[PDB]
Amino acid sequence: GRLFVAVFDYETPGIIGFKAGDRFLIEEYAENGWCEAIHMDPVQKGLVPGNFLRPL
Repeated sequence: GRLFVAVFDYETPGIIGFKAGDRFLIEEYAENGWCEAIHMDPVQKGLVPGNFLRPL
């Protein structure tokens, strides 16, 4: 699916933590709640809040 980047920190949240500028591959994006994402920047897959992210 598509490439996203975090525009807000969600360190201290499976659900996964991240920092603004982290990148995600997301197959089913959802602007509300949480979606499945591969996180980069090893490589971890989990749930991330969609509204913390923007398309790249």
